[PDB]
Amino acid sequence: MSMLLQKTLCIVKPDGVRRGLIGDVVSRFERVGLKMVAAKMLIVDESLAKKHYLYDDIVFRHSEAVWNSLIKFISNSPVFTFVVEGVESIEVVRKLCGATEPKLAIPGTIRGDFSYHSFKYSNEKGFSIYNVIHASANEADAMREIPIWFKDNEILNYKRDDECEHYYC
Amino acid sequence: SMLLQKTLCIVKPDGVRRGLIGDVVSRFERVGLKMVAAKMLIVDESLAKKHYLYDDIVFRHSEAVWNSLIKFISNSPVFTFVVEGVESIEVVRKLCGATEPKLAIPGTIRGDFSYHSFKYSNEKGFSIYNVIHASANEADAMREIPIWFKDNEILNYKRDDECEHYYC
Amino acid sequence: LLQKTLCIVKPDGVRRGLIGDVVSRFERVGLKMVAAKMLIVDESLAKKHYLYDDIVFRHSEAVWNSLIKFISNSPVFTFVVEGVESIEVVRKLCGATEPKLAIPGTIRGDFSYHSFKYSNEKGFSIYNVIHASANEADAMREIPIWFKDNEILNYKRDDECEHYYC
Amino acid sequence: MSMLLQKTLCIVKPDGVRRGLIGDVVSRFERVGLKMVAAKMLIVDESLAKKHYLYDDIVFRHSEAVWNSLIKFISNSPVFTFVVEGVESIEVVRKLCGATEPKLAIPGTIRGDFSYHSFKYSNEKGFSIYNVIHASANEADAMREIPIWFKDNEILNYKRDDECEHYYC
Amino acid sequence: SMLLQKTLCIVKPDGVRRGLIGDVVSRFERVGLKMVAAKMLIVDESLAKKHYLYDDIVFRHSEAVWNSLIKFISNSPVFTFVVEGVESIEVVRKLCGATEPKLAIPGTIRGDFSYHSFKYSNEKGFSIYNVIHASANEADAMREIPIWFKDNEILNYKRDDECEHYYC
Amino acid sequence: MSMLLQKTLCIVKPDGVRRGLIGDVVSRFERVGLKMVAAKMLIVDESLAKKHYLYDDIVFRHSEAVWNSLIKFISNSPVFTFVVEGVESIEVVRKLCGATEPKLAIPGTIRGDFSYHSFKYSNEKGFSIYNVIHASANEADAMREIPIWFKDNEILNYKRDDECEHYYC
Repeated sequence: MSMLLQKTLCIVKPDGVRRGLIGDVVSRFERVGLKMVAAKMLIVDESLAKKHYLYDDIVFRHSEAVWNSLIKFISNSPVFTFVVEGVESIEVVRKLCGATEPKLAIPGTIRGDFSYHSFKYSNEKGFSIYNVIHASANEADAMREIPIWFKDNEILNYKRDDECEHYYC
Repeated sequence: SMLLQKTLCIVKPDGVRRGLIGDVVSRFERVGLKMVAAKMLIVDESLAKKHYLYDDIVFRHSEAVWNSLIKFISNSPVFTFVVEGVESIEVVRKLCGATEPKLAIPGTIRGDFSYHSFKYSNEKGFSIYNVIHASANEADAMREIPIWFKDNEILNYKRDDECEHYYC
Repeated sequence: LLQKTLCIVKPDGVRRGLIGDVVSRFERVGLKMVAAKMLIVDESLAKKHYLYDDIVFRHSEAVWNSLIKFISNSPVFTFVVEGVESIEVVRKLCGATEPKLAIPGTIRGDFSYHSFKYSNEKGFSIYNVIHASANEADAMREIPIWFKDNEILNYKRDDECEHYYC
Repeated sequence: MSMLLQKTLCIVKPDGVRRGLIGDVVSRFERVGLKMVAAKMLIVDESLAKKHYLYDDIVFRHSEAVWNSLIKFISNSPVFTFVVEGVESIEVVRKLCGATEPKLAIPGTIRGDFSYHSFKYSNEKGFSIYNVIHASANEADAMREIPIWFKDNEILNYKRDDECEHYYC
Repeated sequence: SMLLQKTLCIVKPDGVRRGLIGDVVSRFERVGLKMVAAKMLIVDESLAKKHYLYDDIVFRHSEAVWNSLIKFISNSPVFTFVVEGVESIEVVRKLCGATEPKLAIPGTIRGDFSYHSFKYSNEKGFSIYNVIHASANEADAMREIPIWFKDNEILNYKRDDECEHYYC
Repeated sequence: MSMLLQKTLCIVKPDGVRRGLIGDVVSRFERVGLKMVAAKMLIVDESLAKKHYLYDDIVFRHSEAVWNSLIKFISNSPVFTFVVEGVESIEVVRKLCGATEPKLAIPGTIRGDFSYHSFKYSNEKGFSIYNVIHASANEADAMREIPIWFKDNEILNYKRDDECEHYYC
């Protein structure tokens, strides 16, 4: 009904997966009242990694080296990918993940509570930052990212028992 | 000490119906604040209208805002309790986080357990459902507490960690 | 099959800041809180909850006295829990009366540990965090002692359909 | 590879999903060291339900009414299905779940902590037990159940960071 | 009182390398047991051979089990600590759960944090990795404690909840 | 060995110890990925307290009254002292601990989650602030503080199983 209802793509990254953090992550979203409407576990291949992190954009905004480092992090590695639905969910999910850099991420956030290392370190070592989770940055990103990971028939429609407390009935 | 305060907290109908009473109380016990009063009740219209004063809310907000506050809590279960400690009113405000769940910082009661927005609540014609009420300030705590609790329902006892918070 | 059962966070529970922890255990399995109040128990009220004639027969005057001394003039948190066969379920979540023996996972097993041998030696009651009504009759007796009829709430938890079925 | 290494099929049932318990459930398994090797969320149609709850198995072990109840409970309702890998994982998963009947499930298990209602009440009402989770009862069930929910390419091969502590290295 | 006991605990190298020290300590603090000593160290071969005595282990089990225990803890990090309480030895055994993680009941340390079996450990030629060690009985605690701690490393102090466990 | 790897001294103060908070505190550090590399529990004698809180250092930054109240809080009382290693750990530990004053300390942090009282109240009562934990303020304090509590051979070298997610491999 309302235009404020959004879906956002979330990925528990390989660092997160290998550390056994998928549950901890999902609970955070379930706990505030956000609804999981799709989920899959997969090994990401190069091709899919290249659709998710677009060369043209990442190179425009950062560098080819940053893009290489994102691709190497995620390619041929396991991820847990899911879609979260709710009132202004893109913004709220950004709020819950915390700052991109775990060193700066505030305690209480996913990144703040589960990771700590710094961009300065990751740049020195020539790796991407390992910051547990990806979340669609904004509306245009979510509209692009979701269909890359999910077919339309993998987006589920149902009611959480607490729906009336979040959407009103 | 003049610094010792009591504040009134209410787990609102949304927190109750969601089974969050325990979760909320633990947040306060865990920092070292003391529960000195508690009761559970269905709030009647008349009690609702005393907690949320028409003249106050209207002035600071509007009639639609007051009405939706009354509609939310009236004929609905709440868990009401009083908390004591050093500058407790402020501390409690800090633990609850911002009025608007969308903005409440993770780590806060509202940030961890709710998420929706004033923008959404204004569109649908409902109050924000933000889990908990806490007295915004001292004059409010003094007015609100006697509304929910008789003087003989406020407890005096020592928490075992009292020497760590009040000193001994 | 729907039942109400009387629970009390005892003064050790209250003084250690465990009210929330205890309440959460019940809310988490799906049980509904339908009454709550906090108070200082006076001897008068303590002697009604722990009946002399009952406890003396079943244990002794010393034991009854220790019970009375434990709660008299101390803070408790009392609440009523509702659900399908809740009395037995609450018993299960509390664990054995004796913390030493209570199984991890249970309220008593997780939050306390001392033994009956120790309490007999010191002349104190067992401090085991929580009271829960032992059976149907004890609850029908206990609830009215702590709560008036109008203090017992009727409402729907949002997860009700998962427990009572709708 | 040891013959003791097993995969088992788990489902967070519609009651668990509607209650926002997915994360809580997964965490319990990640926390002991079991490894998630596949996951998906879907609305279960009747035919998939009838593949998972086989008419002949359920009517042998129980009754036709119970089969219908099992089907009515999961059909047209969301589930989160995943596969767990580890040393003797089928037994371990069953221990983690606790007794089929939540009323009897020991505190500390998934069913013990997150549900409480009984068969007596389930029978009286005409509904299946709402017991949060399904886990494969034994090796033969796990072998049958997995390909029902997952294709071979959706089962993942990776190493958890704590692997050495569970499998040895 | 002769019911008051001290017991020796060790977060084994699997628990240390997995970051479980805090998780384990909390389980003990939460029930009311008191931490009265703590040290972290790399266990040298010689100290390992004092904690797991050849004669005891070979008699009950085998030389192969003993070797495996020594290889598990030698030149590896551990967190050792001593817990005090009313019948603490028994209570600590209960909180740890069964020696074999596969059988360890959920709610226990070993039941919540580990899961593999003796069958597997025996097949692979390794010690069971079961997170924690605790003295099995009073004789063992009396033996094991002075092996890890000097008398002056055992602390005398009051927990704030003392009166709920020891009485006052 | 990147120069960004740091060691920092932490102390659960007598308030945290007497309250049974040691476990909860250590967990916050382990959970983000920081490594414990030293630990001991001891009764602090007056002499040790004066080495740790330096008269001249504390007098010029606060006052004499404050130094006295720091000495009295810690002397002849139990502490649990430990060393944390990780990338830029000094800053990270300070982020996790929160503001010196519990009243202001933000929720999600050790101090904001476990204490609450104020500098106004502590000054008024004549006592130190009771704030659960001490962490080294900077590289220099850390360098000075560690050897006061630990001898060189009490600092341990080993790998956390998640090391590659934090340090890379």
